[PDB]
Amino acid sequence: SQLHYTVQEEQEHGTFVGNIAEDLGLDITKLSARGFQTVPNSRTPYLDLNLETGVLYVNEKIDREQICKQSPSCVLHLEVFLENPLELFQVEIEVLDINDNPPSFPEPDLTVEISESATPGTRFPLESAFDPDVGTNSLRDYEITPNSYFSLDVQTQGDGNRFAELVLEKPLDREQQAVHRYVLTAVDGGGPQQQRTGTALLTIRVLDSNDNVPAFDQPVYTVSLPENSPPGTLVIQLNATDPDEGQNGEVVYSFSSHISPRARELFGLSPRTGRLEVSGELDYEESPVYQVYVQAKDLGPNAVPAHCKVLVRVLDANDNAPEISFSTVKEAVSEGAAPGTVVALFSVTDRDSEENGQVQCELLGDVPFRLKSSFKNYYTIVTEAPLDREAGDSYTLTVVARDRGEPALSTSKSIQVQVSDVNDNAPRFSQPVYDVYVTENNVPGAYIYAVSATDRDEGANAQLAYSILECQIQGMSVFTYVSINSENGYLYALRSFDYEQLKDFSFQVEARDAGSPQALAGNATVNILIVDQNDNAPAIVAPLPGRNGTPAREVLPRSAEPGYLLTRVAAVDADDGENARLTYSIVRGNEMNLFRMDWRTGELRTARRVPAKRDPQRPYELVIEVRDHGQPPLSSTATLVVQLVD
Ligand SMILES: *[C@@H]1O[C@H](CO)[C@@H](O[C@@H]2O[C@H](CO)[C@@H](O[C@@H]3O[C@H](CO)[C@@H](O)[C@H](O)[C@@H]3O)[C@H](O)[C@H]2NC(C)=O)[C@H](O)[C@H]1NC(C)=O
Ligand SMILES: *[C@@H]1O[C@H](CO)[C@@H](O[C@@H]2O[C@H](CO)[C@@H](O)[C@H](O)[C@H]2NC(C)=O)[C@H](O)[C@H]1NC(C)=O
Ligand SMILES: *[C@H]1O[C@H](CO)[C@@H](O)[C@H](O)[C@@H]1O
Ligand SMILES: *[C@H]1O[C@H](CO)[C@@H](O)[C@H](O)[C@@H]1O
Ligand SMILES: *[C@H]1O[C@H](CO)[C@@H](O)[C@H](O)[C@@H]1O
Ligand SMILES: [Ca+2]
Ligand SMILES: [Ca+2]
Ligand SMILES: [Ca+2]
Ligand SMILES: [Ca+2]
Ligand SMILES: [Ca+2]
Ligand SMILES: [Ca+2]
Ligand SMILES: [Ca+2]
Ligand SMILES: [Ca+2]
Ligand SMILES: [Ca+2]
Ligand SMILES: [Ca+2]
Ligand SMILES: [Ca+2]
Ligand SMILES: [Ca+2]
Ligand SMILES: [Ca+2]
Ligand SMILES: [Ca+2]
Ligand SMILES: [Ca+2]
Ligand SMILES: [Cl-]
Ligand code: NA
Repeated sequence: SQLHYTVQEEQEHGTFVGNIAEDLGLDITKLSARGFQTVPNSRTPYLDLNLETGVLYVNEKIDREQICKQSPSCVLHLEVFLENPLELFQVEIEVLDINDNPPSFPEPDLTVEISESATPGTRFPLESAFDPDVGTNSLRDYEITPNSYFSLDVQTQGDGNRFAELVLEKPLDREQQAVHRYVLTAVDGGGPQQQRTGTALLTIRVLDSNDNVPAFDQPVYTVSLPENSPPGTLVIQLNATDPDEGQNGEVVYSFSSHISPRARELFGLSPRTGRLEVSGELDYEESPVYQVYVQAKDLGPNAVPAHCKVLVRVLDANDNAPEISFSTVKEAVSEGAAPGTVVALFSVTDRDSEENGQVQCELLGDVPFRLKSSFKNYYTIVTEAPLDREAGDSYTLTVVARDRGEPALSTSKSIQVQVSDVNDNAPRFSQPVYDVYVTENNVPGAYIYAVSATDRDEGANAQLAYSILECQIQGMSVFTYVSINSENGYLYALRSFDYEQLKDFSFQVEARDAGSPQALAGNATVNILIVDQNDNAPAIVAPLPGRNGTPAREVLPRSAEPGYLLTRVAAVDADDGENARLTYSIVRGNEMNLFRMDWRTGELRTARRVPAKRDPQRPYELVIEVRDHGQPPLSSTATLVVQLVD
């Protein structure tokens, strides 16, 4: 027949399986005679048959998962036989499955990826666990640690196969939590029959998507910089936040097309740092404030640009020095132009602003001009005090304009004002009065003297012409004696002067200047004094001579003594001084010192008596010399007759 038994797996060595002999009705000891034996090819290492008793034992521990591997039916087929008579028997030992194996996952560490943009209700398949046992001891269910985000959907397909699924219950946000960690378990149907459990650690990667745009913490930024800030100066460090992952979170900055081209020139913006710096010259005088239209953009797909605006206020700095500009200037200023006469006009500018653009002026020199201002920054240069061309030839006026910044800026400009001349000085003569000494009987048409004169003014106003002012001299005109060279001022004699008739005269000589508005002139006086010269000869006036060129006869008494006075000779000279001094002498007529005559007087007196002489026929006859003491010395002589009457 069919012999049947049932036994569990993993039974101990020696476990009772079944008594073949008893189930077949053959007594214990008759078995040995009949050749009770196991067919050789049907022997299994798992079963050992005791030939003496007919009882089956487990010989090697049976592992159902090793012999059948998930087969629904696990039967071991053995065969036994007896001899005389021959009897063959099939023996089926059905192996039963026990829950000695838990379910297991091929990957104990599992990772599934989900976009943070996943719609709830979406399902995400999962690794199926494997339980090598069969039937009620195989895979029974999946469990996930309780959470809000995911649930488990277990589906059975018939086929006794149970595989799992994830169910997203709520929307994910990678920006809040990008990694989720849950425990995944699978349990079998073991209910010591008890349940076994398997595990897989579950990790959700949350995928990113460009669901955030770059964000400026302000829509408008305002920064103030000083003008002339050096290129490279930090304007502002812009910042557009994007918490996304990777390129979706990388931001790049640029200028929006709204920006003015000028600001594009003057500003540079590093597209990756967002640093906005100066790349030109900030000229407050060109514009005081600039608009920078910036846009940021993330490098993810479907990128949407963000915007912002930086307003740069330029601070004014003192970088423009004042400029001076004369409207009109004149160099022609008269000396007699009263104080207040205008000489020049000018205006000042400073293209700065605020206190940097205010200008104050000073005139340099401590000179006879003042600055006057009606409207500020419009000026006049005027005369302070009266001018004197004779004291000031020209002038150099330098104006200095200086602004009210720090550092202050100053400019200077010079104009030269030439002092014009007026005929306001009268000529003066080298001397108030001159002394001219002229020889008697001089040369007519001769240079006798020279006069000088000087005038302080300029050119014509000091060009001199000389004159002899008309007067009267010896009953007629003064031009009869002297003429003046109207250019040189020379005094010339025109006639030979006779000291005896005229000896001195005086004329007022004049010098006029070439004055066009009003001629000016001065005068002086010249005294012509006349040297006397011995041109008159002396002549005797006493004693009076005879009729017709006949000597004077003065009687000497021969009866007379030494020192006896005869008479005195008097002469005359029309000259003056040593030219009319008079001395007297005798050359011939005296005999051995018989007579004597005085140097100055001309007195004849006897030196000695008349020895050896008594009224001789031939009387004595002297010759007397009258002389003056000038050069040339002139003389005149006379004859005397001394007759002897006692
Ligand atoms: C540009 O913008 C970014 C983002 O706004 C600024 O990042 C700032 O960075 C500091 C320093 O890393 C952050 O402080 C951090 O705090 C955490 C505490 O959670 C700490 O773990 C870190 O060690 C660090 O101390 C700060 O939160 C963050 N600021 C903001 C508003 O998020 C960056 O500073 C900006 N740069 C410029 C030049 O503007
Ligand atoms: C020659 O020059 C003298 C010096 O300038 C003249 O003297 C002046 O004469 C005026 C005319 O009356 C007087 O008012 C002034 O007081 C005089 N000046 C001085 C300094 O005393 C003089 O008049 C001139 N001669 C002539 C003929 O005109
Ligand atoms: C398998 O084992 C786990 C404990 O590790 C249980 O939670 C489960 O019910 C089954 O007994
Ligand atoms: C898998 O393993 C975990 C521990 O990692 C158990 O807690 C669970 O019951 C299953 O046996
Ligand atoms: C008068 O005459 C005498 C001579 O008689 C001269 O010597 C003198 O020089 C003057 O002419
Ligand atoms: Ca087993
Ligand atoms: Ca088993
Ligand atoms: Ca199992
Ligand atoms: Ca998000
Ligand atoms: Ca994102
Ligand atoms: Ca982004
Ligand atoms: Ca400037
Ligand atoms: Ca300026
Ligand atoms: Ca200035
Ligand atoms: Ca003058
Ligand atoms: Ca003058
Ligand atoms: Ca003059
Ligand atoms: Ca004479
Ligand atoms: Ca004379
Ligand atoms: Ca004489
Ligand atoms: Cl004369
Ligand atoms: Na849930």
